[PDB]
Order: sequence, then structure tokens, then C-alpha cells
Amino acid sequence: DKWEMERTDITMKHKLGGQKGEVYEGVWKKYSLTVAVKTLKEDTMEVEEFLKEAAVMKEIKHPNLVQLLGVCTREPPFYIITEFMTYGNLLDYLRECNRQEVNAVVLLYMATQISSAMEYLEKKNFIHRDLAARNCLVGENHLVKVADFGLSRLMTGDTYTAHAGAKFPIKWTAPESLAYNKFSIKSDVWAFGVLLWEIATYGMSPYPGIDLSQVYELLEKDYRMERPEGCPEKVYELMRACWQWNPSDRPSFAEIHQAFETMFQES
Repeated sequence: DKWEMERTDITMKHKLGGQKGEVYEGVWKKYSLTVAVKTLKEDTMEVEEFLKEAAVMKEIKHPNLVQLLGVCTREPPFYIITEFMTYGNLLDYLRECNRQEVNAVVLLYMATQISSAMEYLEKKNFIHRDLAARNCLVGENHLVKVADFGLSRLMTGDTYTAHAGAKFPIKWTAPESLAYNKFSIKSDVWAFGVLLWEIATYGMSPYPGIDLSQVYELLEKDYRMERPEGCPEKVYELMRACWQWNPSDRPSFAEIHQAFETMFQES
């Protein structure tokens, strides 16, 4: 493909973290450009899987989804090269910020950006399956982008059944996923509600102190997290709409983005 790069076009500079693989800060030499590089650890994740992740990322083009720049797929070790985001993941960012700078209007701006990305995936027949603040990245001037290594192809809106034995992040996971391993764009909507709660609390852990093995049983009986201190009523109403028991009663991402755009532009 046009995406293929020579391995010697990039040089590694720093390690950022690991694992199923490692992520490096590197340099694209001809352009003197700082980039991010994801590598495949041998032998953790299967190879065809990794390569398919790259294939899918080739079709993605949106200001709030992390942009692919090139791949190395001819020989091991394999690389996926993307744009570099200066300020790391959104969870640590919220936990460590100056709240006088990162104020209410900024929180609205962040939600608007993320929902724009999800509206795009909704139109293009993709699902994410691990939406959470830990998987969003931050740049200068409160720019936010969603990481997209785990996208799956799925017509809007059919259902994907996860593999037997899979383990989920329980406090972000929709009830139909917890009980029957079923995922759709509506389970992405549920998880988005939890992400909004993360943003409103500047990165607190959800359902504090509540034993994981009882979460499902509470959701069945209509327990939901309470309205956070300082959270606007309309935003909380949006949260609660995202957490309706029946998937078809939950709003679409186009509606959610419309609502946040209006709130942002009115503030």
C-alpha cells in the first residue's frame, strides 16, 4: 500500500509505556517530525489481528480520532506509526490539572469533541468497545482525540458477540454485555455516559467502594450513580438517558453531539 514505510525512516527516542507491546516516542527523520510508534511484542497478541487493526485505521479520517501516518508490515518487528499527542491520557490530565484553567466551559468543550468522534464512527458502521477516559489523549489548548486501535466493523446497528472467556472493565460495561456478551453502538452510548461522569468528577473512580460482583444486580434494580457536585442538571439528564436499561431507548450519538454543541455555543 501507499502506507508502507521503510523501517529506517524512523528512529526511536523515548519509551512511553508498555503489555502486549510497547509505545515509543520517535522521530520521522525526513520531516524532523515527532511521532508515536506502537510495536508488537513477540509473542503476545496474534499477528493477523495486529495487521487488521492497521487495515481498519487506514479508513479513519476525523479531527478527534488519532491519525494514522504509516505502517511497517514486511518483516518483524511490526510497527504502527501515528501522530503524537503531547499531554498523554485524559484521566491523569484531569486528576493533575489547574481547575481554574480547566473549568466548566472546558469540560463542555471536551464532551463536544468526544461525541463528535463517536457520531462519525456511528455513521461509518464502526464500534469502539472500550470507551473510557484512560483511552482518550490530550494535546495543546484542551484538544482531545479518541484512541482507535480496537475498532470493529459492524453495521449500524447489528450485534457483535464477544469470544467465550472474555473479561470486561465491569464499571464501564452495559448490562446486555455483562449478561450475554452482546455489544453494539448502544453499549458504546452506555460507556459514554460513564465517561461523562469521569469528566464531571475530574477523574474519580466510578461506583466508589461498590463490590464488582454486585454491580449487575444493582443495575437490574434501577440503581445508578448520583449527580456529581457541581454538575449541571441537563448534563446529568443526558447521563441518565445514556444508562436506560433497554438499548433502543438510549439516544444516538448524533443527538448527543447536537445537545452538547448547543450547550457549548450557549455558554
